[PDB]
Amino acid sequence: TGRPEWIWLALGTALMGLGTLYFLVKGMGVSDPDAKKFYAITTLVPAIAFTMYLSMLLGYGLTMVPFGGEQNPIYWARYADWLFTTPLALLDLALLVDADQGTILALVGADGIMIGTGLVGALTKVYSYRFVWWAISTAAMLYILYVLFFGFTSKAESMRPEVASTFKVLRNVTVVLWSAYPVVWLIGSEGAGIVPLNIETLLFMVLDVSAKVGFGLILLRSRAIFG
Amino acid sequence: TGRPEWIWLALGTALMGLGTLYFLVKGMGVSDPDAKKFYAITTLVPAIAFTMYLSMLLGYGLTMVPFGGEQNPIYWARYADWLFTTPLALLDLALLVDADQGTILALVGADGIMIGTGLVGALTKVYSYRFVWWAISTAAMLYILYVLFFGFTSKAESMRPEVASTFKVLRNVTVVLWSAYPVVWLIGSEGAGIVPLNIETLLFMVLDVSAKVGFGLILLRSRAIFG
Amino acid sequence: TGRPEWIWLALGTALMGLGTLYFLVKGMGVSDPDAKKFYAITTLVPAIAFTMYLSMLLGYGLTMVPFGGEQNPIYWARYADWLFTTPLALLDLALLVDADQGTILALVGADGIMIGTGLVGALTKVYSYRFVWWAISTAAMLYILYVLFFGFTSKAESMRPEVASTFKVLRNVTVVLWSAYPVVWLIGSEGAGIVPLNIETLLFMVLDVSAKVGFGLILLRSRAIFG
Ligand SMILES: CC(C)CCC[C@@H](C)CCC[C@@H](C)CCC[C@@H](C)CCOC[C@@H](CO[C@H]1O[C@H](CO)[C@@H](O)[C@H](O)[C@H]1O[C@H]1O[C@H](CO[C@@H]2O[C@H](CO)[C@H](O)[C@H](OS(=O)(=O)O)[C@H]2O)[C@@H](O)[C@H](O)[C@@H]1O)OCC[C@H](C)CCC[C@H](C)CCC[C@H](C)CCCC(C)C
Ligand SMILES: CC(C)CCC[C@@H](C)CCC[C@@H](C)CCC[C@@H](C)CCOC[C@@H](CO[C@H]1O[C@H](CO)[C@@H](O)[C@H](O)[C@H]1O[C@H]1O[C@H](CO[C@@H]2O[C@H](CO)[C@H](O)[C@H](OS(=O)(=O)O)[C@H]2O)[C@@H](O)[C@H](O)[C@@H]1O)OCC[C@H](C)CCC[C@H](C)CCC[C@H](C)CCCC(C)C
Ligand SMILES: CC(C)CCC[C@@H](C)CCC[C@@H](C)CCC[C@@H](C)CCOC[C@@H](CO[C@H]1O[C@H](CO)[C@@H](O)[C@H](O)[C@H]1O[C@H]1O[C@H](CO[C@@H]2O[C@H](CO)[C@H](O)[C@H](OS(=O)(=O)O)[C@H]2O)[C@@H](O)[C@H](O)[C@@H]1O)OCC[C@H](C)CCC[C@H](C)CCC[C@H](C)CCCC(C)C
Ligand SMILES: *C\C=C(C)/C=C/C=C(C)/C=C/C1=C(C)CCCC1(C)C
Ligand SMILES: *C\C=C(C)/C=C/C=C(C)/C=C/C1=C(C)CCCC1(C)C
Ligand SMILES: *C\C=C(C)/C=C/C=C(C)/C=C/C1=C(C)CCCC1(C)C
Ligand SMILES: CCCCCCCCS[C@@H]1O[C@H](CO)[C@@H](O)[C@H](O)[C@H]1O
Ligand SMILES: CCCCCCCCS[C@@H]1O[C@H](CO)[C@@H](O)[C@H](O)[C@H]1O
Ligand SMILES: CCCCCCCCS[C@@H]1O[C@H](CO)[C@@H](O)[C@H](O)[C@H]1O
Repeated sequence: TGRPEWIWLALGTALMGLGTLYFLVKGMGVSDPDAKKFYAITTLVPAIAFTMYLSMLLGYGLTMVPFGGEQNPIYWARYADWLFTTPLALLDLALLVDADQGTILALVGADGIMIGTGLVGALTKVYSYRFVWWAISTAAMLYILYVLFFGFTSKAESMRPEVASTFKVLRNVTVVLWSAYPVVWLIGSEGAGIVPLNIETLLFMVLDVSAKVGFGLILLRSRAIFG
Repeated sequence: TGRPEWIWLALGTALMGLGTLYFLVKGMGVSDPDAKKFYAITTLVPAIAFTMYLSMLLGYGLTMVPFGGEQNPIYWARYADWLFTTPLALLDLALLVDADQGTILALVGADGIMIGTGLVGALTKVYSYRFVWWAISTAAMLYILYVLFFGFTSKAESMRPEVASTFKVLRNVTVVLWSAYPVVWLIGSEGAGIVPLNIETLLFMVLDVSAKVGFGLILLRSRAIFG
Repeated sequence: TGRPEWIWLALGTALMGLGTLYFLVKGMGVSDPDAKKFYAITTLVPAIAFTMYLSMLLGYGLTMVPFGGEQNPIYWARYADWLFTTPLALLDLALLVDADQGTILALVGADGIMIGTGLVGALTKVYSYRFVWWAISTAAMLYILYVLFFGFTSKAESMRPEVASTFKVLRNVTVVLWSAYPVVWLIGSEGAGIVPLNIETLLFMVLDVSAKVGFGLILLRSRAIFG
């Protein structure tokens, strides 16, 4: 406890945790080699989100950064979580659409830069600089979203209707959800202090649980994952 | 020198080093594309263990963590070593058994969580919390071992007898050896101080050399690695 | 500004940045699945070099290390950059030559050790030790270069002449360029202070831009990347 946002963290820890248990149980005895990958990728996302949120609740994933003439509390664990989970979500989309290795590598590369560059931004002591990294990170994201919206859709159009429509849903959700992140970051205590850490944490929480549990639900409950 | 455990560290450095030289020399001119992978994975394990142990001997891989109302010496390099070496050992087992990519990804994912979560546990300042991470890490391990014992055996049963029996041996050794780690950690200066750092280091040393040099010996000296 | 080497850093940031824009634009609408990988790998190298150089210019990728009875400025970001970019360059060479997965894994493994071990060397407080890690790192490099010069050439000899000769060029450039790194490091402020940080930074700059932009140019402007 202590920190006023501890509650959104513990709630997030709980949801990632149960979300994992459920996906695990649901994938129990699934032999389809293709479904397995989908289950392994999707189940690993919340499992990681769980460990990271718990680190924020317990205090480990929290550090202090001086900028703006003050010591600001920065949750680095969010980045460590995203670093490993965004690529997996990208893999799910790639497997569903049967993307070229070349484009998978670019997206993954684009993603690592986005999170890494975003983490650098969060830990920068010169207020003004935080926004530069936020722009480099956001540009990287637009590149990923641009390719997922156009390139992948075109790819999904060659799969059977169940796959095509499930991808469309997953596609619309990732574009909307992902674009919300740089916004919250910009208005939260890491960029402009237009919003308090308390709210900043609640937003990322809902944004995080939707992207990892919801996304998993949408995909795993469709037949789209079966060869 | 200095630290009373320097000797187990230097001895470990020596053994990882010679273990690498030997595996390297032994793999010299091997054309079998399958044997090569086995040699590349197995030879890389001690090569990494070498660099990490040397970092502990020289002092770099040693840090201090306050918990229990004291500054405890923590060898983080052990974790950095394990982070990269456990996945490789898992790859060896997977290649021997011809595991599904989906299960390879889950194990690797399970493994990163195990070591990462274990490293977080080692660096936590709130004594009580160290044990929580130890449980999350140990649960992750049981998942890996459960899948390697049942899932893989079943897989090996479809390979020729040389492969089947070599896997059985490797399987029995990893289960026994791996389960020893969380125990040493629990009774060592990182959990309950039932045992001194001096002994704690000697145990991990023997546990480490057996798992990386011994395991490599067992596998590399069998015909099991040949297509 | 401030640091006397800021200029070589900003110039490097600019060149990596433009080098990326150009490779991106050049790869615009390329359908050849093989060419795409080549473009994705090659374009990602400078994109990462860009983010890292910018971190050095802005000051983030700069830290201070005490050794020799003084606080020496150490640019860790160089290592973080190399950690991700050398493996990619290795992948390009591997794809051009169609290397065995086993050898790809060994080189990548050899490379991570080289950079990691080199980073450890840069951050070591005991002057004398810095040179030990420099030797372990350099040995790792010789292993990579030895395999790229002999093993790969032999491999390229089985491809069509355009591929064979482009590889020869790329091969000669990586051997010469890569061997220059441990030298600059040895004579620069990180090893023997025979050369000032100012020059040390200018050399790595030219060495870096040549290896990432030049290399990319040579490869991407040849037909060698087409199946
Ligand atoms: C697997 C996955 C896909 C990839 C994951 C990336 C991961 C593996 C690696 C990163 C690389 C690593 C090997 C390099 C680490 C070296 C290590 C020694 C340095 C670590 O520090 C870097 C951290 C920053 O730490 C900072 O935050 C903490 C917590 O808040 C602080 O405690 C710490 O001090 C901070 O350090 C920064 O500030 C220091 C400031 O010190 C002093 O501070 C005072 C005021 O307090 C004054 O300002 C002083 O100034 S003065 O008075 O002296 O003048 C000032 O000195 C600095 O000294 C430090 O240097 C530092 O700025 O951040 C890590 C950031 C990220 C992870 C790195 C960049 C990653 C890049 C974007 C990745 C692209 C990867 C992509 C995935 C490619 C995939 C390719 C495939 C193969 C295809
Ligand atoms: C490639 C491989 C498979 C993956 C490898 C993972 C690797 C790449 C990445 C980790 C991610 C990275 C990008 C984020 C780094 C950000 C960086 C700025 C922070 C680094 O710190 C994190 C370290 C902890 O450092 C701590 O230990 C050192 C050494 O002992 C200390 O010097 C340092 O200070 C410590 O920092 C902790 O404590 C700080 C405390 O500061 C103050 O301390 C005082 C007392 O001393 C008081 O307690 C103060 O309190 S108060 O008074 O102010 O109130 C207190 O503030 C904190 O401030 C710090 O925040 C911190 O708690 O640990 C890193 C841990 C691990 C590596 C991260 C979690 C990883 C997760 C389990 C990985 C799953 C990966 C799996 C492999 C997925 C694979 C997916 C595939 C694609 C399929
Ligand atoms: C994805 C890619 C391919 C792989 C990338 C590797 C990356 C993911 C992971 C590294 C692993 C990580 C999980 C472990 C991190 C734990 C963390 C808590 C520790 C981090 O510290 C390690 C840093 C060093 O930080 C140091 O530099 C900064 C900046 O300058 C300092 O601020 C910091 O303090 C430094 O810490 C060192 O010094 C400390 C000293 O403290 C005190 O200092 C005073 C003087 O100032 C006195 O000397 C004190 O002495 S005394 O008085 O008390 O007696 C002294 O205590 C120490 O306490 C610290 O312990 C430390 O020495 O470095 C990270 C180095 C590298 C990245 C790790 C080794 C990596 C290895 C070679 C990798 C092989 C990988 C290969 C790629 C395999 C691929 C396999 C495939 C699956 C096939
Ligand atoms: C954990 C699940 C998901 C879907 C995480 C997504 C995170 C992002 C898209 C983060 C993007 C960032 C940008 C674009 C710039 C500001 C820094 C961020 C890392 C928050
Ligand atoms: C380097 C070679 C091997 C086989 C290393 C294995 C390490 C483990 C199985 C470590 C497990 C841990 C657990 C289960 C919980 C406590 C923290 C540890 C990381 C020690
Ligand atoms: C970013 C582009 C390239 C080609 C980087 C190459 C870097 C090296 C070959 C670095 C080698 C090192 C050695 C051999 C020993 C000293 C420490 C270094 C990391 C500089
Ligand atoms: C704390 C560790 C959490 C690890 C989570 C791993 C995600 C595992 S998904 C699981 O993977 C199996 C392969 O092993 C498939 O056969 C199953 O169908 C699938 O559901
Ligand atoms: C310090 C750097 C240590 C690097 C260790 C790399 C392990 C290399 S194993 C070696 O890989 C070759 C492919 O290159 C195979 O052809 C050989 O049969 C096999 O034995
Ligand atoms: C800041 C983020 C920078 C990201 C850089 C990614 C490198 C992308 S190369 C690009 O990849 C496409 C697949 O997506 C191929 O179809 C194109 O032919 C090729 O040119």
